[PDB]
Amino acid sequence: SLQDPFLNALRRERVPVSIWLVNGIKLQGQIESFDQFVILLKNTVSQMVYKHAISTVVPSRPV
Amino acid sequence: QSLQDPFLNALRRERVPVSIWLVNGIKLQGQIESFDQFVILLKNTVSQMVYKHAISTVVPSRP
Amino acid sequence: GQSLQDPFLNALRRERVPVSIWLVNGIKLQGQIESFDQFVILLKNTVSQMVYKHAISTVVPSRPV
Amino acid sequence: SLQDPFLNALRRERVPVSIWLVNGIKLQGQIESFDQFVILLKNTVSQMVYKHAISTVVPSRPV
Amino acid sequence: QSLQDPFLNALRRERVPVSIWLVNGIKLQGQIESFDQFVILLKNTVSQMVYKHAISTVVPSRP
Amino acid sequence: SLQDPFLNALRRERVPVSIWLVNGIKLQGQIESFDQFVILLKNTVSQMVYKHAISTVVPSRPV
Repeated sequence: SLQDPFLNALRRERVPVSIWLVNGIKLQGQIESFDQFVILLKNTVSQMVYKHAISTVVPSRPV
Repeated sequence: QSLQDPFLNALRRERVPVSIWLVNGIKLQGQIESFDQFVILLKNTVSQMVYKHAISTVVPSRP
Repeated sequence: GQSLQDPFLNALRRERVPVSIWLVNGIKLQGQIESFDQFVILLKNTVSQMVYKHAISTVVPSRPV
Repeated sequence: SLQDPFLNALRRERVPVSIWLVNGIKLQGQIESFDQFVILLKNTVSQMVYKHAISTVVPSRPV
Repeated sequence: QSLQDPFLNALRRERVPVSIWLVNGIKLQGQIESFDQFVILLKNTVSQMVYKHAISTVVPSRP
Repeated sequence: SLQDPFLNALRRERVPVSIWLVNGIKLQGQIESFDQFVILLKNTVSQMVYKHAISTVVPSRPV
């Protein structure tokens, strides 16, 4: 798995990401947590995003 | 299972109202009655069955 | 895993409750649940049509069961 | 499996069906053949349809 | 297995031009070079990898 | 099976790719790495792309 170190680094370092969804909508926030199926995106509000609904995870700055 | 399950369980036991957004953009509302590997039973006017595969985000109305 | 789908659909079926089945594309199907398996739901209306679970967003009863 | 007898009888009896796609498009034709993942829709032209792209299979007449 | 494989193989061996419609409505064109459980390699000006999960229909330019 | 040699060939040769998403948005960059579920695409930043959201991976130069 490359997924787990990619997300885990962005979570340890508290990097602001943009999570684009498969319908077009972008979301922005810090990655509070994740597991095999979902990512907890902690923003103004902490929301759970299903990976199946995600197209790409983009760090706002080069880490 | 180690983020998704306790997130959805905390919501279910505390009976917190949630916004469940589908991938097609619609926003369902209500309280989580129960959930398994595939579906979430969401209760409001009736108990409706929502397939996880059709959900983008789950948004708790309080932390 | 199965625990919940089968009892939920069976309750509607046995009680012949009219359901709205919403598709992920926003189209809404209507009718009675005639049967189901792991992947499909047969929805009886003017005809018995086969609906793929993968294309279903929500199953919504018409009356509070 | 309920799927196999449903499709098999529409094929044996050569019933014209109106398959539906998860994007909106409807296809019409007879079911020439199928397996676990695809259905062969025989029309003016034969085309293989992936089930994952199908929402519903609707017979044009009550069989 | 038994419909999808020999269909995509007869297309590959006979080098028949096909139309691969995606679920988003785009029509890719070209010849099947190879395929496994998940992807189809479609050759035209280059060889592009098309994920089956994103395909609605495969339409051969001849029977 | 075919994915790996395809992506590895693009990666090793550092061939720029267009990755089309199922929503029709096109991403661009180099392939850094990939696992069973994701492709790390390096452009201005290293972004993680979910395979489930990809329709087609397209090279810019014929291999």
